[PDB]
Amino acid sequence: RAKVAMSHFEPHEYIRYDLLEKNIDIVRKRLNRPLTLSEKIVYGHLDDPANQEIERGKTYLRLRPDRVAMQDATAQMAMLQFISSGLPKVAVPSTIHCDHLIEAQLGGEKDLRRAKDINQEVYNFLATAGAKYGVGFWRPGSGIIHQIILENYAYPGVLLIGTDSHTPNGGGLGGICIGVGGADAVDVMAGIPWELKCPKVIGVKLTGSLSGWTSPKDVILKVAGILTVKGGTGAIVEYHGPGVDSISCTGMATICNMGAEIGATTSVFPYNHRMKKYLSKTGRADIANLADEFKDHLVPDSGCHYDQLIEINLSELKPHINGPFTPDLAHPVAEVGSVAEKEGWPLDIRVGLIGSCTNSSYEDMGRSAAVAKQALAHGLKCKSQFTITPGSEQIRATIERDGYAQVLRDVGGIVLANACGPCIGQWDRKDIKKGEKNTIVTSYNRNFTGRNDANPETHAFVTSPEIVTALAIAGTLKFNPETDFLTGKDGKKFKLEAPDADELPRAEFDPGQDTYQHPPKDSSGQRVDVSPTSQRLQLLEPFDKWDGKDLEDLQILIKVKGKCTTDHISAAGPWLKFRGHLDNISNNLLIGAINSENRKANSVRNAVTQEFGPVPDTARYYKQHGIRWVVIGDENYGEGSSREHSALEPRFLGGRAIITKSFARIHETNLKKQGLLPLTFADPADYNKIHPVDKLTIQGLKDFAPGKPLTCIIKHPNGTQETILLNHTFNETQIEWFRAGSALNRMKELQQK
Ligand SMILES: O=C([O-])/C=C(/C(=O)[O-])[C@@H](O)C(=O)[O-]
Ligand code: SF4
Repeated sequence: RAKVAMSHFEPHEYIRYDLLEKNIDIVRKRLNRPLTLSEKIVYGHLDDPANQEIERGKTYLRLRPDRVAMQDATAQMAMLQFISSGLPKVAVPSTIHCDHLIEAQLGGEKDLRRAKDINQEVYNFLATAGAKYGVGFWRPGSGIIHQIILENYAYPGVLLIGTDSHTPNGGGLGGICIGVGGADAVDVMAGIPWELKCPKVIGVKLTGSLSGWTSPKDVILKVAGILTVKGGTGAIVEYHGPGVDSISCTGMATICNMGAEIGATTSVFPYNHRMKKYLSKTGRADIANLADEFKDHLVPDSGCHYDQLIEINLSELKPHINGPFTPDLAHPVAEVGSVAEKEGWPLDIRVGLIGSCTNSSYEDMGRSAAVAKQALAHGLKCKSQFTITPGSEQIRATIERDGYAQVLRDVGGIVLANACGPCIGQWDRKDIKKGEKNTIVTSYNRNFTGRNDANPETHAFVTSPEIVTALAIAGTLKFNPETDFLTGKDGKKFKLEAPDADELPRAEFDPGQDTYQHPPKDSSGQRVDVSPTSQRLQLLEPFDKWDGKDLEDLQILIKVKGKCTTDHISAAGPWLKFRGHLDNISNNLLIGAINSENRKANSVRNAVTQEFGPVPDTARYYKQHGIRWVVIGDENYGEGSSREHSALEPRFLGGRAIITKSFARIHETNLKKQGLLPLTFADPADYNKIHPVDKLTIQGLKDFAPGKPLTCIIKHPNGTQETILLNHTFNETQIEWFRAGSALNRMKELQQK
């Protein structure tokens, strides 16, 4: 067909739209109905399009991704599992991105130089393992993973999986990009088919056009308030409508990105002329030309059926700010001042932060600089502290060149290294004490308890970069940029003008410095060394196979009340130092979850000693004494980040099952991958029948089967027993992971030894 390379770094890997077309055509002859765009790309990547059972929300699809992307806080454990597999090389184009371990302290260059000294052990390990197994490596400083992906790797119709829940960002370029745990990435790098539950499709029809202060971020802050953090679970969100051509390509990526906060499997936009423009400006005019020839397959079919349809009129949409402790608590910026006052949220803004993968593009930096230049023209500077993270080295070099970075420095901002930084808590924050109540406003996406600075009393609000800039200048949540006045140096009252800025550089992007390291695919004679006394890296010892018995008289380690994100289960921030060391990072297990017994975080009753203490210590005491334990959870357990450490850590410390009212998708898959049993209440009111003091017997594991419930006997201390039923979503592939002790153990069994 055409021989168009997948990226500038893989000149020999060609885009296979011929394959995609071929598969869409097998499937539509079977289904005889219009297909949505996400159905065309997902079913077009089926391992077996002729025989695959396709029922939305019901069957598990066996798929063949085009490429794998990893960031350095999850790549370490994905590569340690890959090293256990014993396989010699990755089977599909794969990259490692070093963006999560650079701490914000001194700003830009000084922080990067310091992270390279401090994290030498880990960057060495990832570069060496990348060279040995044929994985491309983007060096520290290169940029946040999703911005490097949109700039170099995402294209219309790609199916990309990434070890990061914001991999959906690539939906801004018409690809299906899905976040997974490290063990799922091991499946694809190993060449075995990846399984995904067939998604429902929510359509969001965009009407009108964005005007003034309203930005792409407001579309997804509004959708999150409408759908709530659990409303997109099990579905792909497909944006369509006349309003789409009003949004820039990085704007569409912003909206697809934060679809992660409603639990969606991913989000996508149809191929259109804004995408084409972005592809040509990023040196990929040949891919835009090929996608023009296959365009029918890169837009939805006429009259396709959405399981839910939402319509948003972009012209009536106004600026929003979401939070404080969930991203779906949505307020118009015009009302946040009064709600904060009413609710006791601090009105003074201590720090305004722009960046993260959600809002770090060239256009976001231009729109922020446009607010800031107006303040500067009146002799004002920021009243709040103000930090700026460029998304990639190319964006940093270009905003510097085009003058935006100096405007942002002159109003009072500090430009940080091209890295996650304060978004995953990598921030040496010293202006507040721990436990001090304060408000920060960010252009990030999550605002979970203690995630940005480890202070559970920080009230963080997420909004657009131009509203962060306007609120940082005013210093208070009681300031609406659309209606209120500032007072210049000169004594006159002035109003801020709605920002306007170019979506892309008029001139070409300046690439900045060299940060990609291609694998030698010649040599590969690297020995990967992991020192046996390392505190940051540890080779894995396989988990135990199932003993063949039911699980009787399980102790409850903790019955969790309310919201329990993966940041509650396995905190980030300072714990990122141990992301390649399972035993050391297991010391944070569930320290943020709230215990229903006493309403406290990290304080549970040891059943043997009758002392209340830290959850990790108590799980290790039970493991030491052979007591097998369970966690009981509430709704949407494991919400948030894809980090598989939230499943590896309970397995490592002796946990057996997690029984909840519902699970977020990636965490439920990570639990099944590590040989734990994620089970849900067949009647969610049974959560109230289980007391912290009960012992539980799970029965029926011997004829464990897809669609059959398991029985749970609740043994109350007074002698009363009650039987309840527990549902699971295991298919027979996944039951084999459980019988083997983990999916990795199962994979190694199939190696005929
Ligand atoms: O902890 C991790 O390295 C995983 C992430 C994820 O999958 O989203 C992180 O980027 C985040 O934002 O929590
Ligand atoms: S959400 Fe934050 S921590 Fe996760 S990839 Fe994006 S910028 Fe990094």
